[PDB]
Amino acid sequence: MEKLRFPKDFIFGTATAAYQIEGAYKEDEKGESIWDRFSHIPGNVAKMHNGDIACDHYHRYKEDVQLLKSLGIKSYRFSIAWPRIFPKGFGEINQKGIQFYRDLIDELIKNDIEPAITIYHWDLPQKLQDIGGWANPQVADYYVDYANLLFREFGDRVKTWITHNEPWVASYLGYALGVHAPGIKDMKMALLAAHNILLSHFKAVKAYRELEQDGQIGITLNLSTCYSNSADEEDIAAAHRSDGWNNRWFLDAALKGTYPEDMIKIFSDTNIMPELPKELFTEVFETSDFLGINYYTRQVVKNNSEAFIGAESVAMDNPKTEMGWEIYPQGLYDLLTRIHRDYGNIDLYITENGAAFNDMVNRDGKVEDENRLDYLYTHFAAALSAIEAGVPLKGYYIWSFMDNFEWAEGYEKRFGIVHVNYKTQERTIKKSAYWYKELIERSN
Repeated sequence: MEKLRFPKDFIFGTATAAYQIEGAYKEDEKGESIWDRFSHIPGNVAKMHNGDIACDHYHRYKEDVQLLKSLGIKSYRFSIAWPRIFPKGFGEINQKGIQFYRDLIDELIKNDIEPAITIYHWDLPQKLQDIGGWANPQVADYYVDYANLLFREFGDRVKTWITHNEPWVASYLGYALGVHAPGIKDMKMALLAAHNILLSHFKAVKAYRELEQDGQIGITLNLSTCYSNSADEEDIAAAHRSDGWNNRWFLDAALKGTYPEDMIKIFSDTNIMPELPKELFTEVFETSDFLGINYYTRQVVKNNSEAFIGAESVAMDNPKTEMGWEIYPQGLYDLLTRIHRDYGNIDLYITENGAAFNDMVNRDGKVEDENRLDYLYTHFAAALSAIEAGVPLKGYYIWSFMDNFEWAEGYEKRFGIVHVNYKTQERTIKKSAYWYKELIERSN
């Protein structure tokens, strides 16, 4: 296969989240988060794994920054842990927490790396969950105050802001399926949580615009192209319903300021739609500067009148990752072109794309992750083709910089381009990272 080359202004990065890599879960007066709570209760996370220590990045950040530099990576997406800054969610600011992020940001900049900051990446202070979490609109108000502080402290030096990571996952897995923190199992509440999360996004965007900083702000959505299992009208409609939940609910909300009417009807007819304020987003909608896309796989769907939204995913006979997710680079091309087709010319960033594989250090000290390299080659190829088709794709962040705590899956699923030995904390750059360094260099 021919070597891939992107335009010189394309942004190449890698991404992480605070809970997944930082550790130091109780240091410097950091408050308890919902993930600290969830992972400390048995039955929630595989093998009782937790983020207490994770990759110890809170301590090792200087060397981890040098790892990025050594790969020629010039953009780095990370999250700021709300409870390091406001241990109780609001009120008294924790200076040690702000100082950690100031030092990290200064370290990145000194080393020619542009920070992209995710403001909320699932680590709600537990004190806020004690008052309802995202079901309570008061928590959205506290979020904006927290965002305002970050803009004030860092906005002079940070030019890309992501308000929320994967609000669909946060609401659906956290409040409907009970598989992520806070572990609630109530779809009606999840839809309310999703509403308040979107409200907090638009309000943070509104606040950001007043500052006239040199930067851009947007949301990151997990998105998964849906295909019908057959050509029967039945199955095609089922795929469009799954698309409605997976993709359109948040796409329409974030990009048009409305929820898709077909899905409202479905949720209403099954009595899972919450009573939401009458105005919805009619008075608060704010256009983002970009849309962040987290893409990993597709869904193939058949009709099942007894299933949630009458849709059932079909397990496909194709190569798949250690998550069980089908490797389907065509889905990424299809998604990028679809977003440009349906929502017009808004700048796009792939804020996450990557794969979990069973990686390990070999007899020569190397981590030869050919499966990930090949995965990345095909997905970057699809992204490049979308660019050729005119999609305004401006950058691409690999998930993840290093192997980390994969939420309810624990440490068992390795997404890094850098291997982490959890017993010794040794980092070992994987083959895929070296391939990435060459891609970035070639494109520069």
